[PDB]
Amino acid sequence: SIRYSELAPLYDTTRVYLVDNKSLNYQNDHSNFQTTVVQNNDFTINFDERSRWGADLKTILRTNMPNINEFMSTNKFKARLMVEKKNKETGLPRYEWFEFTLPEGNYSETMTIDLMNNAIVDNYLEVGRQNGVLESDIGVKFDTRNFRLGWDPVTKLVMPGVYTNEAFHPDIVLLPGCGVDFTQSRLSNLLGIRKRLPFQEGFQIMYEDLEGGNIPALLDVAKYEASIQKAKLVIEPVAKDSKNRSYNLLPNDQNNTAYRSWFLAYNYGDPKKGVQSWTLLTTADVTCGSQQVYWSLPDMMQDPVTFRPSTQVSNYPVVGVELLPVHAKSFYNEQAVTHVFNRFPENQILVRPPAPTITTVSENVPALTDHGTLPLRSSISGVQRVTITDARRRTCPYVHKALGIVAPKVLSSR
Amino acid sequence: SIRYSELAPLYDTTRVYLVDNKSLNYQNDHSNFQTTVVQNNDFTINFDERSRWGADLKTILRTNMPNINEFMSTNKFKARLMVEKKNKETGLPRYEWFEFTLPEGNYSETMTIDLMNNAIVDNYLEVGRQNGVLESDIGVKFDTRNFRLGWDPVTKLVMPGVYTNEAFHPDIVLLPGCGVDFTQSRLSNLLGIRKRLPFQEGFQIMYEDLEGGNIPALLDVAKYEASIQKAKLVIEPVAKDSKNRSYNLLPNDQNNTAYRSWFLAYNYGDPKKGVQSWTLLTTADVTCGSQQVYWSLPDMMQDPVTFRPSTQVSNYPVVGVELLPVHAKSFYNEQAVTHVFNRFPENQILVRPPAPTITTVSENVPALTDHGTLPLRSSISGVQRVTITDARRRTCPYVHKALGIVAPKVLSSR
Amino acid sequence: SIRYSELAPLYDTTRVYLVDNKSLNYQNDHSNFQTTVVQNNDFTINFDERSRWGADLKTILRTNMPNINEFMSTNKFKARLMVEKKNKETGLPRYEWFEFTLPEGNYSETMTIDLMNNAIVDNYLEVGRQNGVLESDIGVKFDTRNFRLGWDPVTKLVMPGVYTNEAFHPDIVLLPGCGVDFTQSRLSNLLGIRKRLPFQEGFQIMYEDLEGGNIPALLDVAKYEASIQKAKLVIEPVAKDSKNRSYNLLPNDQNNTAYRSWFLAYNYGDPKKGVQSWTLLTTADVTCGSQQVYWSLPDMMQDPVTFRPSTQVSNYPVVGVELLPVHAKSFYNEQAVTHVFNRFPENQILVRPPAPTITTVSENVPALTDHGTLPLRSSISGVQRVTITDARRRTCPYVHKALGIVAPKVLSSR
Amino acid sequence: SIRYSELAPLYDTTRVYLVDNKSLNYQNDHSNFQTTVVQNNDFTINFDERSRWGADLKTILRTNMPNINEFMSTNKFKARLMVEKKNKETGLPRYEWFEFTLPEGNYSETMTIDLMNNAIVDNYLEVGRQNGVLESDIGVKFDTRNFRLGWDPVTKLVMPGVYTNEAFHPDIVLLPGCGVDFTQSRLSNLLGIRKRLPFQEGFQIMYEDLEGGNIPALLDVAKYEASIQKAKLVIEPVAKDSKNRSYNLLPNDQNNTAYRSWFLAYNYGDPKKGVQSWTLLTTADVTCGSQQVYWSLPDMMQDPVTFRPSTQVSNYPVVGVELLPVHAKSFYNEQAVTHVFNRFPENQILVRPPAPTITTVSENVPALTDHGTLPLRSSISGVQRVTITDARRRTCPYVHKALGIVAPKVLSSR
Repeated sequence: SIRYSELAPLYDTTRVYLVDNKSLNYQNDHSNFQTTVVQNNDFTINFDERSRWGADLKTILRTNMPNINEFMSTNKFKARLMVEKKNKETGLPRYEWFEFTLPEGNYSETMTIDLMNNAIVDNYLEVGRQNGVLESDIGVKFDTRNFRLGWDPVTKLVMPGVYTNEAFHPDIVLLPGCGVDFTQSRLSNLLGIRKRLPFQEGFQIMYEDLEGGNIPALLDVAKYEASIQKAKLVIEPVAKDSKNRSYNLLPNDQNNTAYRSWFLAYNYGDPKKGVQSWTLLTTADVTCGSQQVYWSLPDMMQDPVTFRPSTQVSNYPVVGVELLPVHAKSFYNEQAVTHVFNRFPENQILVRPPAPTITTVSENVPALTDHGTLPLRSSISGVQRVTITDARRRTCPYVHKALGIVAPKVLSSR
Repeated sequence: SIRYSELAPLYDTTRVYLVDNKSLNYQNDHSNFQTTVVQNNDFTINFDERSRWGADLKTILRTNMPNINEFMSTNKFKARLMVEKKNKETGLPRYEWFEFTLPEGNYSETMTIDLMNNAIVDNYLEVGRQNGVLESDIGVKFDTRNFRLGWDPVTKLVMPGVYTNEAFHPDIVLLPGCGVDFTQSRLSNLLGIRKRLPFQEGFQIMYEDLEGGNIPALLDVAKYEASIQKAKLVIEPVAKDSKNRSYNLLPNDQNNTAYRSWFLAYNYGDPKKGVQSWTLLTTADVTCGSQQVYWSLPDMMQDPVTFRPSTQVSNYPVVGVELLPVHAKSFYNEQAVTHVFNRFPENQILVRPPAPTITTVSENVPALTDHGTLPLRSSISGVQRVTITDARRRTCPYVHKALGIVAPKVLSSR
Repeated sequence: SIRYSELAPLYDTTRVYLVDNKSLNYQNDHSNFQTTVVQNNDFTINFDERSRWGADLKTILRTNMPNINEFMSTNKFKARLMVEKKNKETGLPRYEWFEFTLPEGNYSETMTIDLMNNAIVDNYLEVGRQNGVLESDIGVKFDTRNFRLGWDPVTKLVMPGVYTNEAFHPDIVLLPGCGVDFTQSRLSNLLGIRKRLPFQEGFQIMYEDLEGGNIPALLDVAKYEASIQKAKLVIEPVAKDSKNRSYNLLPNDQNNTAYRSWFLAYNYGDPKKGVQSWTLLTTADVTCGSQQVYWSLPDMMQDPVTFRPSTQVSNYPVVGVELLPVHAKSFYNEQAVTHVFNRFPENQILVRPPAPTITTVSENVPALTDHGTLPLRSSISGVQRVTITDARRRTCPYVHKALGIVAPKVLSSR
Repeated sequence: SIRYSELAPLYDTTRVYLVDNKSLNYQNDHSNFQTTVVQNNDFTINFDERSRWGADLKTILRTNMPNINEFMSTNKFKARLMVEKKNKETGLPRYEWFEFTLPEGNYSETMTIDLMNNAIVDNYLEVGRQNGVLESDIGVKFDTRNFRLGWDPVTKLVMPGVYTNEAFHPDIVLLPGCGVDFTQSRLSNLLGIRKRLPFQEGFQIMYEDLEGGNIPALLDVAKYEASIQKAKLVIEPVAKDSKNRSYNLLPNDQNNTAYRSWFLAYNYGDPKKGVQSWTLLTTADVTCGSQQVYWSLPDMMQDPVTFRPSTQVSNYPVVGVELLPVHAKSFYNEQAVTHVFNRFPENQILVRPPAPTITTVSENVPALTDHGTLPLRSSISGVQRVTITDARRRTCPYVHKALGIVAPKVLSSR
């Protein structure tokens, strides 16, 4: 016999609506959307004892969050880079870890990468180009091709003049003494390079693992298709393409070059030896992979089997664990059919990484989820406080609206 | 009366969250995502006896897996090919089974095939072109046309100069003494050529079944539409197209040729005789068909009706069997409206197989599935171990995040 | 108290997984995917009596089937056609029913039709063009326009020189003494011409019902827009368009022609008189309409209210009736923005029927369906046999994988 | 204890399948798909008394219906129009309500409208152009622009020479003494002009409400951008555009014109005065809005709380009320990136209304719905009769296949 004191007991199963939009006077500041809402939406619901009152907990979780958000570390990625070329002491270049940041905004796939190899170009124009770096030693440069296709193993070059533009998977492209870090960050699932043994902190794809990859050097089709004029062969690889930038082709064998990619080194490399055995190749998951969204009602809902009845932004008794309602769509890219991302328009390695045929992008579907019956505090107060917390128990500042219908009902006696 | 010892019994139905993200200190290495997670997320849940405690088991299965992955054999396909042309002993070409591998990466349809007939071109440039193969005898070459359309049965040729570019279904195109194998592999459902009596190991579409197919030879429209000049007919089929490569037109009847396709031989052939009666023609299913994902909680959940309470990466008591959450989308291809895949740009048979109008591609939908009530170990330990295993009982190394809410509740007494 | 004999009774609700992938040794041949799978997946489950054991039956039905498949009659359609022109006896053309077949393959909309009026062109080039048919009397020719738009009822012609290319609904286009049959077939729902009183076998849209339709004859805009030169009107309809083919314009009124379409005759015709009153106009449903997929477990599941406990590929006790998991998608066609289908490029009636703006195509969604509780044989054997049968009780040879979790539980006593 | 008489009682919950495809011998004619199907699919199910047998009623409702169908009045719309110009008696034009009809066929958005202002062009060429109407007085003409944008309120014209082509919402465009009617019809939701107080029969948007709207007259940019030649202003509006048709610009103020649209008059007009206060502006809903589909089993299912146990095509005891399974999709139109709809290619008002960026179109999803438990006749006969009726209790002649699994089970005793 649920009661409300002096409003006629409406016994047996009822409902109560932890609404949100309304009473927006005493929960300003203390807000975001870990709100403290009210019931009795007129202008202490003592449940009937002698019955362990349970409650169904439907909800609505219309979230709102870009795929690149400095809340959950996603717009940062520590990347090494050649800072100084031929310093005075020790005639040898110098490397210093830089920590990059790219703008926020719910970005599609082929733009996030196309933004990555623009960030690690600014910290080349900023602190680097003024010293000695000669624009061919940019270092790390995210790309998304498979450089070794037209590679006939009679000459070991790449015959069709230029690398192929059909983008397969994204991948890193390094240089002697570089590399990236993705721990203390998470712009890896977006790249889709997540690591076997995915725990064990540390993820540093630096050019001591990638070797064995080594993208091949392009063949000078301005000689191959020009020497046959003299015949009707000079399979000389290219180093100085227009706007002369040496591809850093290693000198002991000029049929190869540096820029030892991460792909190829996970394909044309060596299993249980090369970059295999701790690097997978999952899909270009843009929606940050995923995160839980630990729902929480410190009152009304009793507690899970073993939670600390505490008071803090964290340590709330979690009740219900949806997903972060972000469904990654996928649209058939059309651009496949002068700029600022494609800075170098001749360097066949540094050119803009062509867009993958299936451009993915995050979304926001209002997950009208559900949670099974679960016990009630048997004495709901006139004021409750919903709260939406991620993994690391911070209150999610991107939820746009939550509800939380609650249908009480009996479960047992006494 | 569920208890936790000295934390006040919260009797009747509760919930317990086999989370994953967190305690990432004693399950490194022993990880992937057949993790060993913990409850009591503060910083031995003895269930109440006298009641066979059951439990609902919702879950979340945000997977992450490309459609071409050497985990489940999918990037390999044993294919025969003409290795040596006119060897010294026995003046007759030689055939030797090769075993191919194509790069990983969540590939769309018209690129996987467009990659197949690039792999079996490398092992022509590698070990083959140096000996005697004259580029017209590539052997197997995956395609996706229906060569016999403009085939007016008064001359039995193919009138409109060239084969038609409207891609219907993918299909194989062979040569006297070739063929493919797809057992010990699975790049067949992707081709959509799965075999009647789909068990019974062995699937070898070699050119002793395809005959009766035999794509027709193109008519020399440079004579038909040139002899009428002399008239206002010479229906002479073509053998030497620009960059002279003989279509291997069989000599006893020059109105036909070799390259006996697999299509046509499942259409313009013979029922209960030709390639019919053990080859279907299912849709170009790219998502590897499908696989189960045997969920498993060796503790908490008792066991199925008859499982071995064992200890091993395999033999776990399976509980719940979702699908591999890979929903194959389908986008209206646009390319229908110099390269490296289209190596030969004149050979009307070897040209790049035009893309099907509906390009399909795999995806990854987070399957928030469900499983009915099922008994509990009646004494959950403080540490559980979720685990996600495929068919062949290996732990799936591509799952990206799993959860597994568990709502206990009574089922009976004693 | 469910038992398994000498493996400790795991009393109360359990589960049992009629898996499929595995034991692939004694169900080869006897396969397709009406398999005979096993439980006890270690390497006679006597349920507890005194309780009418019921069972939930979830399942997974990852099918795999093109929209044009000679299994369910869909790639055939008996079509009449003018075989002989002016035979010796009785100076009058002769008509003989032909039975056509088009290739298989999961075909989109505007290609199936574009294949239809290619089949009934081969059996014009094959047996027909050699006799007397003069290419303007092809007979039936599937199309998808609405020929009577620019038809100003002051002259009753079609002013804008040519018929309009905006494709509305598909429709048939006949000729004096032709017609089609679609019984003993089903390529009608794909055309979307299904018949009122859809039972009552027989569906023959022959040119004795279509009359009253009669597409209008085009106006010679090479005279209308040329006589005003002589003025600044000769509304003479056209008969001989380039490559002279008479539109078969009937001689008593030259402001009309033959080719009496099926559309127009279901629009600009006569209700309760013309083709109305037994022909609808449903959507261009490509997914063969739909079919049931009678699930069946001859053991485990008792039987429906009144089934014959028989033994045969048919007569299985059906349990659960999903749909054929084929969801017809719909993509905005792009081609709207020399060939072989568009054989005649001048004949304004015989030209390639322009593609509808919304191209539909079949798909294959893995229908993770459900079925309510239903009784159990109370003595499951160690070996069961799932089986998937269509309407006409044949075992579907296109299912690619089935599962069938079964969660037993009590329903009553005794 | 459910029985079947002499086939062994299969007591407790069973199932029974009101299938459809099969017994197609005694339900021809009496068909459509309000069929009369049979159970006992071998070749009087007395349920057990002493228990008010209830039954779950799942179903399948694979419908099939175009968005323009003369079944539910949707292809008609009474529209007034200027029939006679300057008749003999009373030198003043004459108006007479016409009743239009457009062809059927599941039509997309920007074609239905593009068909509307083609119907009300035929009944201008038919009965109208022969008398006196001078093609500039077509009257009603459906459009989808917002004519007043480049309307700088210093001259009150429309500066950018021509109206803007970015289509916003569809809208009507009238003329002194015209208007439309949409009662006794329903091609309004498709236009998206549904009326506040949506009951109260009558919906006549005639040019006595639209005034205050009055689209503005275009500025002669052949003078404005030509008088500055004489200067380096003559803001003279245009009346005679090429192929001279006066825009019916009202003479007292030549900075305006007639063709008083419906948009603008619901925007740049007057709230609680103009077309506001009884006209909304809902989305361009193409799927006829929606309709119920009153399921009905005159036997098996008892009756609702208060239905007439009658016998008629109507008055069936309704059981279950799904939706008409028509899900309106939405595709990004591409045409935004000589004809017959765009008859007048110069008249800036009469030109083809540019297509909205989001082209919507109906579909047909097989709604595998559900209905809660509901009582059974406790004596099912061997022959039942499913039936699918719309609002006005006619049997829907567009359903393509229905099923209707029925799972009986107890609800109470006696």
